Amino acid sequence: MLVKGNEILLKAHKEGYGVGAFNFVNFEMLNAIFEAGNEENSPLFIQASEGAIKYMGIDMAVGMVKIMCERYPHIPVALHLDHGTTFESCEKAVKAGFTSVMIDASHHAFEENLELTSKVVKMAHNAGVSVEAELGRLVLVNPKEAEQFVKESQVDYLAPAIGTSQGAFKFKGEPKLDFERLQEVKRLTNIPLVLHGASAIPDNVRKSYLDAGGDLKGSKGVPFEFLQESVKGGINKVNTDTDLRIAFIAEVRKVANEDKSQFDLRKFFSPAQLALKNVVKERMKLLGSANKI
Amino acid sequence: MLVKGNEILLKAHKEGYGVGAFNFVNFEMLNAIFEAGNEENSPLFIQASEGAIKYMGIDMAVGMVKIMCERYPHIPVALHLDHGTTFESCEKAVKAGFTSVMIDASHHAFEENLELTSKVVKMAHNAGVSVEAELGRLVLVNPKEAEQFVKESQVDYLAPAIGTSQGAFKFKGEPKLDFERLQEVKRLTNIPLVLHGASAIPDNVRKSYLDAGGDLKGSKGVPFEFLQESVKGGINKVNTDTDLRIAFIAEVRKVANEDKSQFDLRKFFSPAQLALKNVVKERMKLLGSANKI
Ligand SMILES: O=C(COP(=O)(O)O)[C@@H](O)[C@H](O)[C@H](O)COP(=O)(O)O
Ligand SMILES: O=C(COP(=O)(O)O)[C@@H](O)[C@H](O)[C@H](O)COP(=O)(O)O
Ligand code: NA
Ligand code: NA
Ligand SMILES: [Zn+2]
Ligand SMILES: [Zn+2]
Ligand SMILES: [Zn+2]
Ligand SMILES: [Zn+2]
Repeated sequence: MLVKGNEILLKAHKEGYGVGAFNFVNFEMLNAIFEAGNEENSPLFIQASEGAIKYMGIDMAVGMVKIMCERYPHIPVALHLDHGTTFESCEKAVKAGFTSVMIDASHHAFEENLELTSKVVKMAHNAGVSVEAELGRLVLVNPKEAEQFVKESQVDYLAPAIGTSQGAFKFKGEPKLDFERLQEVKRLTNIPLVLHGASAIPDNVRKSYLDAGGDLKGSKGVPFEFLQESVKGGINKVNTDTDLRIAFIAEVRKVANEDKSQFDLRKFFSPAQLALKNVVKERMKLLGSANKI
Repeated sequence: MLVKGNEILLKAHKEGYGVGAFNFVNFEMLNAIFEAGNEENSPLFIQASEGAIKYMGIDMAVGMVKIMCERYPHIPVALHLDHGTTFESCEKAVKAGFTSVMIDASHHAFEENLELTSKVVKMAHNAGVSVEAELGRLVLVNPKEAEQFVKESQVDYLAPAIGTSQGAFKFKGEPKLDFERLQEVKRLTNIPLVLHGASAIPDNVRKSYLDAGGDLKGSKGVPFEFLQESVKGGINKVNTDTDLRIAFIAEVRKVANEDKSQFDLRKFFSPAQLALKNVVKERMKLLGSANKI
């Protein structure tokens, strides 16, 4: 069922596994994510960015997820506002029915980040909603700051900057993350931690995309082994979007290329859903949330 | 708000205009249709085929429409099962919350078509749901059969075969419809009538599809002038799907062609929604449902 984000992530925290947090922008993405969770017996974090909310309308974002939760009532599901940029945005999400909200104030100095995060936490906790915040920038997280930040804000989960970035072009050269910083943050905070920019761009997905005429010039994601290492270090929420988009659009491009007469939307989007679903299923197995319901 | 189909079509029948009945398979199609109705101040028939229902799930088909109706509460909307093939399918749609259902038994002889239609009508009317049926095959409709069929079945609206067919390839030669049969059916039945296979393939939609590399070899739709003549002859519900698909997919193909690095779904589907919306807006103006709220 639809539950507070902490319900899912406190379990992952105590049992030492990662829960993928999968972005969606429409029905096809959401359906494929849910079918993956059903097939792998995995809890689900479903997340929508501010741009996704603008595209769908917040009423449709929440409404579609509630329909899907009722279709699969045995699956723990949290609905999460990804990268909220203002208090008002987080408050709108709480009022619409999100069960987790993130406030990204990491571009501010410690004191202002803490102040704004604490304001969001007070509002969200009063409504029974869990909160994510972010600390560090690509300087990276100061683990002693993270300790005090969590103690004072009462935030439920923290995204500490350890070297990732969003999108398909994460590393100019070889992938590298600061796992020692991660472990120190985990030791001092003892809460669930969040990894942003965690797409892997797997080889099969990249190939599917390029074969269909797409270009991913110099793309590089987080290797599978780094994702496993981050879970071993205490990451419990693993934000994943780019991998889903590439796998989905590769199949759309393929249909467009191979039948110029095809205009049935379902003939484009059924194979796209399948490819997205498979990415999610594999990721749930990799992160350790499979068979955890 | 969401209303019985007959509420919308009795008005169209009395006032002599046509209401487009627009198919959808996902959120993007549905959103564009509703924005068109909002912008043209037009009532909406929103329809889902059995295949569309399988693709979305009936819970999502109804649920998304209910969200959209709440977003635009001033627009009269009927939610219609298009081309139900069995009593049980129509019954499932009634139970899920559809406000209009169609049973297509036109491939049976008169007596069996009438029997099955009557069974659907009894079930749907008991639940406050309107019913569409079909008579004739591309032998065309016998107006005297239509008279008896409507009287005995109590069906709310009838689709009489006058020469259309579904899809992009409607006429091997010149477009021809039997407007005399139409007028006789209307005179004898005095109920709202339905035109199936009513896409026009407008020149600008065809051009966009071809400019993006698509193939529509041999395609031919119902001319705008024939749609207007049909309305003058008593057509009140105008089933439209192909035009929407072509306009939408033309823009998807265009985005794929012009940026091989693009994999944000919203960048494909925002222009696709706009093109679909514009087809619907123009069609609402052509059929006379604009400014009828
Ligand atoms: O960390 C993220 C995903 O990382 P990724 O790019 O998949 O490695 C998400 O939380 C992003 O913030 C989200 O994908 C941004 O979405 P939009 O703002 O483009 O909708
Ligand atoms: O008459 C119709 C549309 O006509 P069109 O092809 O747009 O001229 C609809 O009622 C069709 O029955 C519907 O488009 C079929 O949809 P699917 O069965 O392919 O979903
Ligand atoms: Na987030
Ligand atoms: Na119909
Ligand atoms: Zn950030
Ligand atoms: Zn971030
Ligand atoms: Zn038919
Ligand atoms: Zn038909």
